[PDB]
Amino acid sequence: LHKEPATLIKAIDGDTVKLMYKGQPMTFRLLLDDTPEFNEKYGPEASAFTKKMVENAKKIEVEFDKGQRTDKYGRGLAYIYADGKMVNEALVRQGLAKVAYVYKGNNTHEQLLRKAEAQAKKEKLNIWS
Ligand SMILES: Cc1cn([C@H]2C[C@H](OP(=O)(O)O)[C@@H](COP(=O)(O)O)O2)c(=O)[nH]c1=O
Ligand SMILES: [Ca+2]
Repeated sequence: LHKEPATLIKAIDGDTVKLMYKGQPMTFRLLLDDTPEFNEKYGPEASAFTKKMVENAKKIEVEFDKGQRTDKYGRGLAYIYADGKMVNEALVRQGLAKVAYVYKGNNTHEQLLRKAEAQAKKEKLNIWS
């Protein structure tokens, strides 16, 4: 896979963010994550964690996987990096997202994320407390 440039337009919630990609505004949904909705437990914390990660970054990048690049709602489906750190992985490692929505072709980082989930669960972090 390859990392491509983007810039932050606005944080939205734990697993969606609005970025400018190839000069166009797009909402991205983070591959392989399911954060709780803002109105659910750990929802606000997940939104806050992603917001801090993308707002503080000097450089955002998006990385598409091998499969579909947009979902049925027109959201971009990618791995998002903030100063080289993958937000998709970080949310899982901190117990603020579950690994979810693992569809064939878009699962390059599946094993990396499941290893993070196992550690978050062992630590009884957040969702796993
Ligand atoms: C993460 C992701 C979600 N989706 C679709 C499936 C779900 O459809 P439904 O809306 O019919 O439940 C929805 C979940 O996203 P959210 O967790 O943002 O609600 O987005 C994909 O199709 N591909 C994906 O990789
Ligand atoms: Ca969600």
